[PDB]
Amino acid sequence: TVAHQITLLECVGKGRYGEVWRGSWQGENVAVKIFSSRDEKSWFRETELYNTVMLRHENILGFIASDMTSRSTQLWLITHYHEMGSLYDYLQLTTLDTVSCLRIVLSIASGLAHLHIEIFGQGKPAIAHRDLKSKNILVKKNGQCCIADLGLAVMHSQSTNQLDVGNNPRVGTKRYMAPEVLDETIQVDCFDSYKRVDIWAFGLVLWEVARRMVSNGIVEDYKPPFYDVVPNDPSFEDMRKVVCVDQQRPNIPNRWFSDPTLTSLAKLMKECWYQNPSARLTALRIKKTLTKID
Ligand SMILES: CN1CCN(c2ccc(Nc3nccc(-c4c(-c5cccnc5)nn5c4COCC5)n3)cc2)CC1
Repeated sequence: TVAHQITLLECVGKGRYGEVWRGSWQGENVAVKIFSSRDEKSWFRETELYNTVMLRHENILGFIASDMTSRSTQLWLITHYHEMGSLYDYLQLTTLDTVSCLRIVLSIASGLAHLHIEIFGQGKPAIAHRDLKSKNILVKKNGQCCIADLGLAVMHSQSTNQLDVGNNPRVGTKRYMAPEVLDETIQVDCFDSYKRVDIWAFGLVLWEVARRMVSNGIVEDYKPPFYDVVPNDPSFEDMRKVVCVDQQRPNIPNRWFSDPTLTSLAKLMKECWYQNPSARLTALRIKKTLTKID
């Protein structure tokens, strides 16, 4: 396998996802994610999606191989290596201009609309991600991004009209959970519920990015969504009180209203955050609006 022709060179991150290494695949740099022993289901689900679907797009992390190897058993997922790393890390490294901000959020919208749309082709089922955040989006050398971490993905096919929810005890990152997830009101048998959860998450990511775009000499420091009202590693109950009971949304800095681009992005992210999931914009409507914005 690719794993047997692959040498780990250096650990570029460790956390809740497991570990990510820069590896050498017959000399070529690749990313190797080593799953936690507790997270076999995420490895199995991502491997399943990458191997069984035509999941190949500029704005989705490029799959090379999955592998099992001794070191106990380790489960590896081998992909394209993006030397700039995650959007989370990148937003701490730098501020953005108008072109850079729009290129990042349009590229995320394009990946997410590509996951959400069924293609009959060639083709692919509709896919909801269910754990979108700035830490599982990669920054590419051209300034576009790509979406990673499909281990919670849910699939729908119009031909069979069947929802494939998989079998993974993992739940989303608590900070990014939509209100319907947190108060357990989500309609688990309707595919559209899952897409709407991605739109809430995407809204928070748009907020994270937009804070870092400079306008009229002013920029915000990088903060995660709800930095002001929940602690690090917030509990399910911490989040439930903020989003379901108090019905709070991230604050729009006043300085955005002196910039045409940030004014349009403030409009967009609030229509991602309707408490009523049915009222949120779709990934395709977001893509179209971002293509028009200057
Ligand atoms: C300050 N910095 C900058 C960049 N860093 C860095 C550099 C390169 C990469 N490369 C990379 N390429 C592809 C995927 C991933 C990856 C993946 C990944 C890899 C393989 C399969 N599926 C997901 N998960 N995560 C990441 C990175 O962020 C944490 C979560 N990383 C990373 C960081 C670390 C610290």
